[PDB]
Amino acid sequence: RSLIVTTILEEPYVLFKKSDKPLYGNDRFEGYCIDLLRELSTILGFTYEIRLVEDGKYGAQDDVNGQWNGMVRELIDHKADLAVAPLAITYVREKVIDFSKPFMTLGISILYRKPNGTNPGVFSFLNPLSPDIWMYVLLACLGVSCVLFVIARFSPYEWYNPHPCNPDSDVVENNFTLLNSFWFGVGALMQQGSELMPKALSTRIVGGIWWFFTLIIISSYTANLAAFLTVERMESPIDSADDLAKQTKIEYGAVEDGATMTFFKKSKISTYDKMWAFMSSRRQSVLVKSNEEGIQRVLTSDYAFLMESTTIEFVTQRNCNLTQIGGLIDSKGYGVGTPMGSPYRDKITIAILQLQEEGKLHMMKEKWWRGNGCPEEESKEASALGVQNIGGIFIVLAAGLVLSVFVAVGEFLYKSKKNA
Amino acid sequence: RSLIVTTILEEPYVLFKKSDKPLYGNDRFEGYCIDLLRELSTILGFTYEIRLVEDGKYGAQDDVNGQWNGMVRELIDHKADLAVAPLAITYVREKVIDFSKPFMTLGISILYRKPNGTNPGVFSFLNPLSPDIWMYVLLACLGVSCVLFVIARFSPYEWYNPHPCNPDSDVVENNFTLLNSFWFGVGALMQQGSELMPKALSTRIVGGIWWFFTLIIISSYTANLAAFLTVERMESPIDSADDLAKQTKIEYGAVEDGATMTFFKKSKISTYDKMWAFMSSRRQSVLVKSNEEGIQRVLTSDYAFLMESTTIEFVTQRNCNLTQIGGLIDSKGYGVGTPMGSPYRDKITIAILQLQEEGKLHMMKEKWWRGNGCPEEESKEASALGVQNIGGIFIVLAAGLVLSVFVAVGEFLYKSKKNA
Amino acid sequence: RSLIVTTILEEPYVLFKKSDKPLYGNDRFEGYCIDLLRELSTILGFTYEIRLVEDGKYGAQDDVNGQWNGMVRELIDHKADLAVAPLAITYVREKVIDFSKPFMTLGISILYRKPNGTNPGVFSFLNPLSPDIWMYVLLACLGVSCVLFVIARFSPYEWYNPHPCNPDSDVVENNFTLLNSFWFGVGALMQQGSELMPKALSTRIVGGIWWFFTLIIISSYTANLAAFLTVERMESPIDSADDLAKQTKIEYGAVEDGATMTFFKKSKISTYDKMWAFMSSRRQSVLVKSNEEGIQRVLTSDYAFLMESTTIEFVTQRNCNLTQIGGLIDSKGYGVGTPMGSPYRDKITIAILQLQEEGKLHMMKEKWWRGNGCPEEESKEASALGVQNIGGIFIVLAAGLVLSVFVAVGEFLYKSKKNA
Amino acid sequence: RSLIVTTILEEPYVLFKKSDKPLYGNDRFEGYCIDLLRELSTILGFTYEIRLVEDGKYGAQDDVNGQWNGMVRELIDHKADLAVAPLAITYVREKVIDFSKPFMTLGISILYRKPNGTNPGVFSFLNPLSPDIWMYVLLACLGVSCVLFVIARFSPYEWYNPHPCNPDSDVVENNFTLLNSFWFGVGALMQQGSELMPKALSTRIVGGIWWFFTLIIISSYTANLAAFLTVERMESPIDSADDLAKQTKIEYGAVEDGATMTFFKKSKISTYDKMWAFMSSRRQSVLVKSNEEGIQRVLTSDYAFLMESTTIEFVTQRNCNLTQIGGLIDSKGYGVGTPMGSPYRDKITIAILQLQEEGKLHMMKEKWWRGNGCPEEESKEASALGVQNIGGIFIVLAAGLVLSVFVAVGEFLYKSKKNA
Ligand SMILES: CCCCCCCC/C=C/CCCCCCCC(=O)O[C@@H](COC(=O)CCCCCCCCCCCCCCC)COP(=O)([O-])OCC[N+](C)(C)C
Ligand SMILES: CCCCCCCC/C=C/CCCCCCCC(=O)O[C@@H](COC(=O)CCCCCCCCCCCCCCC)COP(=O)([O-])OCC[N+](C)(C)C
Ligand SMILES: CCCCCCCC/C=C/CCCCCCCC(=O)O[C@@H](COC(=O)CCCCCCCCCCCCCCC)COP(=O)([O-])OCC[N+](C)(C)C
Ligand SMILES: CCCCCCCC/C=C\CCCCCCCC(=O)O[C@@H](COC(=O)CCCCCCCCCCCCCCC)COP(=O)([O-])OCC[N+](C)(C)C
Ligand SMILES: CCCCCCCC/C=C\CCCCCCCC(=O)O[C@@H](COC(=O)CCCCCCCCCCCCCCC)COP(=O)([O-])OCC[N+](C)(C)C
Ligand SMILES: O=C1N=c2cc([N+](=O)[O-])c([N+](=O)[O-])cc2=NC1=O
Ligand SMILES: O=C1N=c2cc([N+](=O)[O-])c([N+](=O)[O-])cc2=NC1=O
Ligand SMILES: O=S1(=O)NCN(C2CC2)c2ccc(F)cc21
Ligand SMILES: O=S1(=O)NCN(C2CC2)c2ccc(F)cc21
Ligand SMILES: O=S1(=O)NCN(C2CC2)c2ccc(F)cc21
Ligand SMILES: O=S1(=O)NCN(C2CC2)c2ccc(F)cc21
Ligand SMILES: [Cl-]
Ligand code: NA
Ligand code: NA
Ligand code: NA
Ligand code: NA
Ligand code: NA
Ligand code: NA
Ligand code: NA
Repeated sequence: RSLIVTTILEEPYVLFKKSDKPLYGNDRFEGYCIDLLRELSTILGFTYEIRLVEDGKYGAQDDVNGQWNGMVRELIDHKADLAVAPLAITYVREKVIDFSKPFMTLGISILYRKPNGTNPGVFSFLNPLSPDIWMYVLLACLGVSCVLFVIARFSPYEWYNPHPCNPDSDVVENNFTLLNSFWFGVGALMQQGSELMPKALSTRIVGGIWWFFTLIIISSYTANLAAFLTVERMESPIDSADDLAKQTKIEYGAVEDGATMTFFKKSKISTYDKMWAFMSSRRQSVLVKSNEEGIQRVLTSDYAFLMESTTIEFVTQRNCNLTQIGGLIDSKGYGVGTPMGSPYRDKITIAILQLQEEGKLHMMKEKWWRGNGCPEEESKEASALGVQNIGGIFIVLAAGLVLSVFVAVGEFLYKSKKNA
Repeated sequence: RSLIVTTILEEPYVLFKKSDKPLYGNDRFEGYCIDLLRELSTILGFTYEIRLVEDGKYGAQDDVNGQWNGMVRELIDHKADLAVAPLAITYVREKVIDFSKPFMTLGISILYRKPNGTNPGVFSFLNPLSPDIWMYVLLACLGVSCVLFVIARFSPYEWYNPHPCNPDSDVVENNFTLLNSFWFGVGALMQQGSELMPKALSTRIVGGIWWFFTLIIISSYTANLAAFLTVERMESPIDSADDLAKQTKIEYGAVEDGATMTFFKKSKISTYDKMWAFMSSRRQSVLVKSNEEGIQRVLTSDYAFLMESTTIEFVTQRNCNLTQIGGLIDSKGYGVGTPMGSPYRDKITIAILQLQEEGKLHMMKEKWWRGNGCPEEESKEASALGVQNIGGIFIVLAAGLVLSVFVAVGEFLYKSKKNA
Repeated sequence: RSLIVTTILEEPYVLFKKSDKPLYGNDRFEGYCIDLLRELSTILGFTYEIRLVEDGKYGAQDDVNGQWNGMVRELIDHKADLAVAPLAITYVREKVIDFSKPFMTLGISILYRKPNGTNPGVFSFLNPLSPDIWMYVLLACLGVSCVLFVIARFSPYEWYNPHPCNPDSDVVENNFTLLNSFWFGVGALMQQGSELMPKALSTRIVGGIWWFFTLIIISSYTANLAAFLTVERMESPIDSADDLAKQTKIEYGAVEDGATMTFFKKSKISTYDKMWAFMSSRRQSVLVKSNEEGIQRVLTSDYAFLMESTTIEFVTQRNCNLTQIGGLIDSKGYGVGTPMGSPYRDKITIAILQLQEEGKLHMMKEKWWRGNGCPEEESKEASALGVQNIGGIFIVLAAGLVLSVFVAVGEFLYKSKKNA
Repeated sequence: RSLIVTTILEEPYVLFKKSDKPLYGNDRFEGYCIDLLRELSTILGFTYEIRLVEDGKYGAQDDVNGQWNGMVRELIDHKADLAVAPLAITYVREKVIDFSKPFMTLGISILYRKPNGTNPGVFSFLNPLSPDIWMYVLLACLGVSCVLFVIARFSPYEWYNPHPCNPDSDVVENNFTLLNSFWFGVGALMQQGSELMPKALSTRIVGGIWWFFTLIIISSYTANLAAFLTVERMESPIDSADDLAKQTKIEYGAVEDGATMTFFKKSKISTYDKMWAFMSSRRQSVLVKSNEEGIQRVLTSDYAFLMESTTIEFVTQRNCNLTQIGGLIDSKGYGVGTPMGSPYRDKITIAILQLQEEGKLHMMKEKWWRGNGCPEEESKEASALGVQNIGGIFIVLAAGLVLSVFVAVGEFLYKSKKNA
């Protein structure tokens, strides 16, 4: 006779086909556990009739009397022959029904939003000093160079002889004009000295204190840039639950009374009870009621959702903003459910192991869990200083070579007006 | 018998549950002393049946009537059978009731605000070299340039032809005068070369060694400042009670008529009687009325709040800018009270010693005192240095320009005196 | 009945105790499978009574006689009652014996030597700026000095009196030639000033902007190198199997006639058949005879050793220069064997699922696979930089001096051609 | 009658007095528990006779029949009245004897050798580059400057006119002698350019490649010095057992079957079972048999001994090379032992609490646990670069100013021989 396969609606598992023809005859279904059910029926002979569970439930000790609702009800009443579905092999179900041997391995892992292209700025060289320090240095270049001008006109020792070769006199000039006083201050600031040095002691205390001011500015730029660039290099993203146990800034998640939330209750691993101390205290904010609303709260907030790995690897392949941070915490499996007795327990256990040696259970997971190929990495590595973080010293370079053409035209016109 | 348990309302010892439907009846509230009273009752038979004390006190002997208040009046009149609460084992209570053997150990310790590092000074650029090094560099410039003035006069090759711009002969002049030798030493130190370069070989060895000296000093300033900025290490001004006995800048704090104030009043230790000489003099300048009023004055005023040490370990893990400085000053203990003739003294004394070696007094304390955790050991991208960090190079700049005006006037008078 | 348990000698599964007096009798040895066989026996009645297999094999079907070897011959002849050992659930064994439901989960993964950072290259000084930046600076020197040659000829104030050493007039000469403008740009870039300083205002804006450009580039080189040297971050050349399918420089490894070599022989995946195209061609060039011989060739030769994933997690925590690259390739499992007609299949299937949810399969694995820990995340005081780190500045120095001889000969010929 | 005080030999507890007079009459004893026994007898009236335990044992379940050897034998047989001794209040003893209430609080803490004055060298500035790099730079200053000399004599474009003021000829000189070629190479190396720049393209490629070599040397000195100085600042010493659980380099200790070794057996704190995994595996090396041999193994090896806090605070005050790293792990206490019944249980419990309010139990611990005042700190803080780590640039400074006097004498003599 044709077997009765009691299954449930899940994705990429048993689904509905997108079509319109109303008379189906168990051809309305599609998914991983329908492609698995064809290949079990192929090598074991049987015909089958896919009849969904009416309760829409997997299986649960009802704990007032224990009527075992769901797909384990259809098996324990012998109303069903198979339960080809994601029917997880757990302890309380193995006593009342006979599973097959696993066709799927999962655990508990963490969803998180994928870290993206950090933009520290095109003008991000300007960060190691405060925005008033860059102003107070520029107001000290305009301040010292005016004090250089006043002192070098007033001190009698700067008024040297511009032609000492001929030992005569009557021509006495400073090299410190107003234009050459800013060029000392700009020149001494940029660590590359100008063509003109102070000659009097009163101007050698201006120049000698503008040189010490300049050392502390350039050294505290280089040492605070070293402090910025080595902290963001020392900063590594979270890649574990041992990481999540420490940062209370990144928020945890689970499902209301699921297999994940049950695991963190009965836990003596001592990382995960601290992860349960987060949940019992901060409940009704960190404890969402479904798998789909847990994805949305990662996608809105800074939320780290604790899902099973078979539906983390499904959502991550369909949403390149999402990632899986770490490894398997638990270790569970999916098995074809059978009632107790059931000569098809061993026949499917042989049949699953035959499809694993041939490699079909990997080709059926790649057929349903790939979806789209992601935009690859966009070179997500870093730490070499490039155009995206030091590339705004090229705008300032280009804006200084355009302004100098505006003055070179302006000097050519003022010289031409001088000829008239 | 349910054995009525008198109990006061304290945190994190006896806290209301406050989650749902407000009707339980002796399941209304939770905490450390209620988890303790469970595993006493689990080993020793009975049920909880807490009967929270009407008068909100622990117990004290008013001398006007010689009567007891709080809980230890409810013990002696046998209208309570236990006192499972933070009831401290004091001498005057031990003569009246009998205590069990302690379930917590504590003393007197000090709250102080956690060190911050937002005011490092205004000469905090001067830190990466010790003040012995900043003086030895200043004595090296005076040392080298006095060697340069001696060598360059004595060396025959520093005396040259001071006009090759017209080939005439019989002219012998040196460039290294006294002012021109200190300007080489200052100029070579500030990484910006002066207009004077040595010529013979001997001043090129004084010149070349002073250049290698200078690279090692500037690179050690830049690389120790780059260590000071990425690794922030804050230091508190006090780390004990004798260090806090000396600081009159930091004012103290304790509850008026508490177990802490009675310790310093009755003390004979030279530190703890000097510490009473402060807070008896000031007296409502440094004496708050409760524990919560004193915690706020650590947060608002400066402060030094002398309180019990289990209440500090509670508050230090909720607030992350409150820290415990020093160790325990007194040594006291919380014991479960019981009436004078009571079998439950010894039976709980055995029971408290049973949960300890099994480890349950520690695991309850890990449950009810731990909190957020304060995980701020990962530094932010250090700081944009402002006028709070470099800061005092704008002070020494203006101090060097005011000094330059006073030399320019002095060179203006020394020339007009030469005209006379 | 003691129920004779056949068992093979493996690590860290079945290890001799070796501490004292050599006479116990089925208490001689310890491990993971013996801790497992305890808590199976603790729940299910019986005592251990291990009866270690004489023929040191697991079981294989020689086709010449169709007989079984190892343990799974000792199961089918009912001369053993359990097989508590790493007996892998294979298809041909499942048709012959019945397995329990898995107590470990594993697959195929890759050993590779942990990345080292002792050969960063010889041009590893060039890393703190990206190769786009090293080209844009070279195009900036060509860009600025071609602007300097245009502006300084056009600016009327760069043309001056080129001998104030004798006051004679009617002489108009510029210092910014073509060779003298690239020497300003190279000189100002290398932080060491050339003998040419601009004079007008327009070349002082080209000069002053190129000085501020240069401070930001040299300070960003020094501060990103100071991040690269204190935070060592090593990268492996391979992190998967398809990245290792491409690298012909890295040769593979697997046991001859193992469960891993049979996977790649029978595969149809485009990567895992390309990976078989390598190691079937080479064949005793990349095929070791055991697991221990293959681990040594990762340590001595380069290597890529494809083996099981629980043996990697054992070896990766003993050696701290062996690492696991990539994830699991196959998916298999270790199941407790039992004979074909056996009640102990289902009773241990319930029992393995009982220790899992209580957490005992994880806590046994934490006991027997963990080791030293490899705690080398704290860096040593970084490195004295040698000819392995800076290194290639002695190459570009000698390449710049050999190029200088070829220009000096070319200037010697261009002068002797001018004599003709 | 006179009570019988059964005590044991311990330090600073019950000892022998250093004298010679043989007829004592319980005046041969001295220590903390003898000064405590005087003050208990003072306020409770009784006279006492100190009679040591003959077994020399504290107390132990003999576990073949349980004869309770030691000081608990003298109490349970009523052969003793008091047990004024460090008789620790533990669970199994409280059932068979009656302790008093504690006169002493301890726990479990860690001995370690105190970190001392680190000598990184007086010449410790020389560390950021390898000792062959400092040689290869000094051989490249002697190598380039000889290539400068050969090219500047051979290139026809360096032979300029040393007096271009007069437009005549016949005097043509280089400024690149052999002496001025080393002064370029030394001058360009020290980031402070000399008075002489190259004039030909063949010498501007030598100078232009010696300037790029120099930038990478000074930047990789400053960035590797920043890497040295920020790693030893990021390196903090161990101050916990959470620290000791990670470093497998620092070796643990305990006593053979003591109260400390028993605590790490029965431990679920999950830091300390890893600390027991160190002990069971590495036994007979990390597990010494007495408290005195554990002190010696800290004092010889890098060993971290787990002792009680009352004898860590005794040894640390007598040996300034030893320290206590962390806090109390366990929490125990010392009580006066009494048999069951015993009207002196409550009388001493009142008497101990009276001596605690007056503060005598702190004055009796300071009398016996101080010993010597330690040499204070010798300023054990750090991280400001001082004379002990950069002070060898002052020897090289002083050795260059002495060598230059030797050349200044040598130039004065060669000039004097030139006059002849
Ligand atoms: C890259 C640079 C390295 C190499 C170059 C080194 C250059 C050599 C010169 C170095 C001079 C440095 C002064 C040494 C003072 C040491 C004492 C001290 O630490 O504290 C005192 C500093 O009080 C002051 O006066 C600081 C003044 C700084 C500049 C003074 C000379 C100006 C430079 C002249 C230019 C020509 C000099 C050349 C020769 C004449 C007291 O201040 P404080 O407030 O108590 O600070 C601590 C408290 N706080 C932080 C919490 C606020
Ligand atoms: C403080 C300094 C910053 C500011 C100053 C910057 C100065 C501006 C000049 C910058 C020139 C730098 C060249 C950059 C090349 C980029 C490509 C690359 O990264 O790899 C290539 C480098 O191969 C080479 O050839 C490197 C040669 C370096 C010096 C070349 C010019 C000489 C200096 C001219 C002096 C006058 C110049 C002035 C204008 C003429 C290939 O090598 P690789 O082996 O594949 O390396 C990776 C592999 N490995 C590490 C694992 C081994
Ligand atoms: C930013 C700077 C880079 C660029 C500048 C490069 C500078 C030039 C190259 C310099 C090479 C230096 C050689 C040292 C090699 C190490 C050997 C050694 O340690 O022996 C001795 C050190 O010996 C010295 O102290 C040497 C002092 C430096 C020489 C100064 C010359 C300046 C001019 C040069 C002009 C060029 C000459 C051309 C002339 C025409 C002993 O020291 P120690 O045993 O280690 O001390 C014990 C403590 N410790 C072990 C704990 C650490
Ligand atoms: C004549 C020139 C020789 C001088 C040499 C100098 C060498 C060493 C000199 C000083 C070092 C010794 C300092 C010891 C500590 C004293 C504390 C102190 O004064 O700090 C005070 C200021 O700090 C200063 O003002 C420092 C003086 C700077 C002017 C010197 C310029 C000389 C430049 C030489 C050029 C070379 C010329 C070359 C020659 C050819 C701090 O005061 P405050 O209370 O914290 O203020 C807070 C203000 N607030 C409220 C706004 C926040
Ligand atoms: C694979 C790499 C190629 C090399 C081949 C490998 C092997 C070599 C094989 C053969 C040797 C080839 C060398 C050329 C011929 C030798 C003689 C000579 O130079 O001729 C003449 C032209 O002089 C010049 O070429 C330079 C002067 C003009 C400037 C040109 C742009 C400068 C950029 C270049 C550097 C960019 C770096 C900086 C960029 C920021 C010499 O005349 P001059 O006296 O020098 O100039 C006259 C001005 N003066 C009269 C006022 C004084
Ligand atoms: O056996 C089960 N299988 C499940 C399978 C899935 N699944 O996603 O395939 C889910 N779930 O949707 O979270 C819950 C399950 N609960 C179960 O009890
Ligand atoms: O009750 C005890 N008291 C002890 C006191 C001490 N003590 O040092 O005073 C020691 N000990 O010497 O390690 C061991 C002890 N063991 C005990 O069981
Ligand atoms: O629930 S099971 O059928 N038996 C228990 N386990 C594990 C021991 C890890 C596993 C591990 C992976 C599976 F696919 C199934 C199971
Ligand atoms: O009030 S007690 O029961 N007896 C006196 N003492 C101390 C001697 C320190 C201590 C010390 C710690 C406690 F927990 C209890 C007490
Ligand atoms: O050999 S099995 O018992 N059945 C087949 N499989 C897999 C489907 C992957 C797995 C996967 C993990 C196991 F632990 C066991 C098995
Ligand atoms: O062995 S006891 O008499 N009772 C148990 N405890 C502690 C709860 C920490 C303590 C703590 C400190 C003591 F001094 C005595 C004891
Ligand atoms: Cl008691
Ligand atoms: Na079953
Ligand atoms: Na310069
Ligand atoms: Na750094
Ligand atoms: Na009493
Ligand atoms: Na079978
Ligand atoms: Na730096
Ligand atoms: Na007792």
